Amino acid sequence: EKELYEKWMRTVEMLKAEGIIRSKEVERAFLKYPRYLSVEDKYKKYAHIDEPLPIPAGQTVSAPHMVAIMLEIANLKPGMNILEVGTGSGWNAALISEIVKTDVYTIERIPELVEFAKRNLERAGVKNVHVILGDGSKGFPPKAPYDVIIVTAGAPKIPEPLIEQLKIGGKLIIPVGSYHLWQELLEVRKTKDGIKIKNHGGVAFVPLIGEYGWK
Ligand SMILES: Nc1ncnc2c1ncn2[C@@H]1O[C@H](CO)[C@@H](O)[C@H]1O
Ligand code: NA
Repeated sequence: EKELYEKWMRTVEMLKAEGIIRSKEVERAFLKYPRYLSVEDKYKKYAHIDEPLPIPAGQTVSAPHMVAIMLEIANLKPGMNILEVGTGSGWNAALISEIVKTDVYTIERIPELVEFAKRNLERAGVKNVHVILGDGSKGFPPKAPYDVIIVTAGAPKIPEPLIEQLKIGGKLIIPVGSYHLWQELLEVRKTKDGIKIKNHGGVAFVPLIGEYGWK
């Protein structure tokens, strides 16, 4: 326990020292919710290593540095209305909730993972994260519009529904690529002057499967 946390603290210090974690907000979220709380027992021993890890149903939880990079790009603030597409283990959602101090909506298409995430969240005492079973490539109309939409699965293109559901001045962070498993991390800003896109380099995420994702 405290041992796992000590290794985690070292990982957070490393991410901070190397300029990956750049804000006190993201630093605080990482320190409150260590990744070991979101993986199966057999992988907890590796939760501090900056590498992706497997989770149930053939999916994965991203490497700590990638989760940090995406949260920093999001420039999250308390009170924001955030939608995460691809709950997985629930780790990222927990982190987001610690930063925005309010209800966070996250969508997962695999029933087994919806259960897995809910259990992890409950065990960690999280209450503001709301896990919904469904096809997140269609976003989540009930609580739109969103300040930021963070997609943790790779798409073949930018899903229109996610753009429609963004507040003006908001942004969509999503991996887009012509390969199911190898993508480019895009920061899609919905500005008063139109869509502005910043490419943040190559990444490797599981595919976003759905009506507006991969078949
Ligand atoms: N259309 C989708 N909606 C919600 N979650 C999805 C979708 N496609 C893939 N995922 C999920 O993305 C998660 C990645 O963090 C995986 O657990 C995967 O099942
Ligand atoms: Na996660």
